Amino acid sequence: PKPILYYDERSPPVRSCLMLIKLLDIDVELRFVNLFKGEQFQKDFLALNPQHSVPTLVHGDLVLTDSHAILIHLAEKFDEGGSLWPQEHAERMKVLNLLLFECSFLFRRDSDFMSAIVRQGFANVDVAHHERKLTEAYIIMERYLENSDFMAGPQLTLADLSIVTTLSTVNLMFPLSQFPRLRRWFTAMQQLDAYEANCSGLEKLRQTMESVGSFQFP
Amino acid sequence: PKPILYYDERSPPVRSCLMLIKLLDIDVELRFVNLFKGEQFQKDFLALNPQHSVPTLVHGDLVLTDSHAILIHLAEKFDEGGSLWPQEHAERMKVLNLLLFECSFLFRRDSDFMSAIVRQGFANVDVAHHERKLTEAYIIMERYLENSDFMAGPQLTLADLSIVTTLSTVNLMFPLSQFPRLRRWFTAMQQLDAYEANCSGLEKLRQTMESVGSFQFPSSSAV
Ligand SMILES: CC1(C)CC(=O)C(SC[C@H](NC(=O)CC[C@H](N)C(=O)O)C(=O)NCC(=O)O)C(=O)C1
Ligand SMILES: CC1(C)CC(=O)C(SC[C@H](NC(=O)CC[C@H](N)C(=O)O)C(=O)NCC(=O)O)C(=O)C1
Repeated sequence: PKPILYYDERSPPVRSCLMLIKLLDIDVELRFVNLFKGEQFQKDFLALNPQHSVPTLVHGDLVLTDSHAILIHLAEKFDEGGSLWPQEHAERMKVLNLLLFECSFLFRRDSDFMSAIVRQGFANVDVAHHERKLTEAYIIMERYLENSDFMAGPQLTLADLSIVTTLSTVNLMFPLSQFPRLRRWFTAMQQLDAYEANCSGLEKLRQTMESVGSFQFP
Repeated sequence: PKPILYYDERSPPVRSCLMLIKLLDIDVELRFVNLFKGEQFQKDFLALNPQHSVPTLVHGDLVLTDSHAILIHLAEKFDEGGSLWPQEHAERMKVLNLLLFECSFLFRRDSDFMSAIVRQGFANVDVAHHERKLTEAYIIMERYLENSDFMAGPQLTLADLSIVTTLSTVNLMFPLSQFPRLRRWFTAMQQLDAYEANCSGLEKLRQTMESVGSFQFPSSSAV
């Protein structure tokens, strides 16, 4: 049966999966779960994913509850022989390493920041604190890009898809003007056909944040 | 070339790799990085890992900066065809899925709690808040173990090694009395020879945390 993606396109890790679906032309059935209404706490979704998180993928009997597992799974089933998830071990480990960096460091810090706005109101967030945490992520990715057109090497991989959606979200608040490699990479990413799938949810997140946080992004 | 593991055994994700190294009898050179003295900010280590995090593995010219990639890399190179990182696609996806649960949810929440203690002192931490966050993680893992007999399936996998080190760290603070499957599973993990690689760093974490946080964990909590 075709895969099913439970999703809220405001979420960075959802948008990474939407970009891969568009890049690989995967026929998928989308099911919207409204996180700001708490629809992730509906009893049947919680039964499916007790982490109450999106993206969640149901593909046959397989239930994946993390965008990085979904990215890898979809590339393995639908892009065998592709370069997005390279077959050579050392290259695949480098892509895996950067996907985990996205989860563990970039997304963690952006999520901490944005959740603080949601839950405290923008005016009550220590923006300087989060600016330092997130500028440090920028600095790290700028080094990752030294002598490398893309995050994990010379070609576009799953790591770029994961990182670009969160990066574009950080960039709602903090500009890339100080990071030339990272700003050129982001411009290049924005020229992908598949980047179209990031646009709609990023703007929806911008609008939802500004409403719930009682503020406007620079 | 022999793998080099930059490590602080107090760190849960370090201990998961140490468990795999002992379980597979991998010869690895250990290089200590004292997180509580800020040695992860020495210029040479930042050059190697700009996230200034342990575990960091150097194996040949491959540099891995996340425990879950290290676990997968070491299983592929030293447990080829094994069942820790299974070859069947759906089974491997389930292990990967739970490795990411440990990264995204359990460790995130345990790290947030313990970092708050380090930065604020235990008496200034909203312990009730973190108790809610972490008990929710217990509930989730109990549900996983209601469906299977290990975290990602019927056999031991990398997911159990990743999850048990953080589980044991959470359980320094919060008891497992109300969680029978998780107690049964935890007791089974404690029977593995490889669990020795978790016991020592866990105790050092307990002692350092009590010093820095000016508190004591409830001795009755730990299983
Ligand atoms: C305010 C903001 C930006 C806060 C967020 O964190 C997100 S992302 C939505 C979130 N999804 C995950 O946390 C999955 C992370 C995994 N590592 C992965 O799939 O990669 C989510 O579902 N939250 C719902 C909840 O926790 O109840 C966001 O969209 C809004
Ligand atoms: C107080 C406590 C428990 C806080 C912690 O978070 C840790 S773990 C040490 C930490 N390592 C990582 O964050 C790696 C996470 C990756 N997803 C992975 O490898 O799996 C670390 O190195 N911190 C140093 C720093 O950030 O400066 C801990 O040990 C202490």
